[PDB]
Amino acid sequence: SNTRNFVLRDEDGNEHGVFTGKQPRQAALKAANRGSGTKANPDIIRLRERGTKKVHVFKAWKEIVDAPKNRPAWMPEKISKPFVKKERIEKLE
Repeated sequence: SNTRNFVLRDEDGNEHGVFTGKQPRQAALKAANRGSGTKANPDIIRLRERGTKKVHVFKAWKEIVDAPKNRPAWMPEKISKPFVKKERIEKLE
């Protein structure tokens, strides 16, 4: 199985995210849809975690963006959905 945990705080601060995502990019667009971006109170920042290799730089809101190299065979971010503005990401392999 493959699951990566990440930590961040929304409400216009960073981005709310404190849990594990099976896919870093594919779950990136899916995650904001529900909890990675409140939209009424979300933000853009490097969602990282120290100690281990965990760093995702993106922005998570609720609006129609473009699938930022999420490679999600289920659904990309090219659609009316949670906005996800990409930025360099680095995580534990």
